[PDB]
Amino acid sequence: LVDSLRACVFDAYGTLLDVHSAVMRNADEVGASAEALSMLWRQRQLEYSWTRTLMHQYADFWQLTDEALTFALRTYHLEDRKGLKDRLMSAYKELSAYPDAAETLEKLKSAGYIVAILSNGNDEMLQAALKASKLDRVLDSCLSADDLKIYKPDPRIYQFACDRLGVNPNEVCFVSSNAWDLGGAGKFGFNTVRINRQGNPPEYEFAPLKHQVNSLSELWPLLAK
Amino acid sequence: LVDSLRACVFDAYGTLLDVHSAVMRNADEVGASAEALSMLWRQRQLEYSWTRTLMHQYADFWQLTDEALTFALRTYHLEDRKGLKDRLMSAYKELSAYPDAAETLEKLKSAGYIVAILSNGNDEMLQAALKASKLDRVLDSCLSADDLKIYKPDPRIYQFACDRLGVNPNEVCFVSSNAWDLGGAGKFGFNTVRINRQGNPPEYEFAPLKHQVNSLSELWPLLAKN
Ligand SMILES: [Cl-]
Ligand SMILES: [Cl-]
Repeated sequence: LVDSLRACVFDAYGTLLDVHSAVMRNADEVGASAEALSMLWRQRQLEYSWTRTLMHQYADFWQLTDEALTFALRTYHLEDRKGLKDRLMSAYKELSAYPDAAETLEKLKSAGYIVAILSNGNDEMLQAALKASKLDRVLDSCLSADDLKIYKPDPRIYQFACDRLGVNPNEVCFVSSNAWDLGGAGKFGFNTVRINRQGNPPEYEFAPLKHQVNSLSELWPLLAK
Repeated sequence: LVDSLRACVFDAYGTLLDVHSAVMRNADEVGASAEALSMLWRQRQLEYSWTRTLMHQYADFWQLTDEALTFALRTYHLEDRKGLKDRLMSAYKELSAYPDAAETLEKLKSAGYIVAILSNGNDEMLQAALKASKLDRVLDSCLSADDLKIYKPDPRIYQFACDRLGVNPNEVCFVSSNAWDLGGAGKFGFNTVRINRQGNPPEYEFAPLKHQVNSLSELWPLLAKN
């Protein structure tokens, strides 16, 4: 209503964790298609999450990441799909965190916010990435779409966060770099803040943002209690 | 695929209609980003259709096409987005048919099949494209997502086709170039045939295809009746 925020709920893949880094770290082994491969990998991973939910054929996020990567490597006819695939999936398992993630989650946790992740990622892949990047120690809760077998932006995933954290939608500040996820969270009723790193155009305008910043570290002035 | 089939149900955008022609015909006006622009427009159009159904914020396919193009034009920071938008939307309204589309639908209609389209596209945009390409005369029925306000691959849209056409799922041969649409249709229970023109890798393998061909013309030996 007037002084309401109790919880900062973060997206993982694209917001706290850098999805470009799995291919970036291996770009020389991939060759000059690396950027195109990386974009195709990401678009199919997300496509599969959406279409499989619509058609009621769920599989977990690691499996979709794998299928999307296989499809992308095949599309680009790469040499040594197999060794390349192993390296790229290992890099994905421990996806690099954005440089300001750890510090800004610490700062929010110290201001006394419930600090949580809400992610499409299943526990195994998510916990592996959060452990490697040290983000797991600065979280109250990490909530997985794999508990529901239903992906974002179905409202039941945002409802899961509310129910687990014991908060109402208007007591949540929902932070994401993914416009579709901000669209679903905003429609659902979270207060949404976009991390817009590259000044990408607006989308999903029927669910306006509360705020937009260009880095995680700009969340702290904004959310300082 | 044994013929106790009563209906051939076709995807429109990507299968009968060439989604690439809207930018290709205006590539000089767009400049060197034309292909990357074309790919983003298409990807976001489809993204919008999936995510809006998942979050219960339907809008029609023309609106999504417009929003996706506006987004793609801004992403590429294009000069004269206003003029380009008008040109590209007009081109989309009358997308080119693939070369074998009209003739193959006529052969199928001659063999006594119900020949129908089942499309995400709303009637206004789809009818314009169908008329411009003379595909109108080779069709029994044109079914739209806009009737139910629910996009593919949600099973209710495939069920809508069964309902309107008076057929069971297993009496349908469902034809598409879009792997997600074949996945949805196949899981629903239609007999699925992929048009894979460029030999793209397989996807959605939990819903196997009945057949794959590289051209709509190849549907003729697959479906011709005694
Ligand atoms: Cl970025
Ligand atoms: Cl093609």
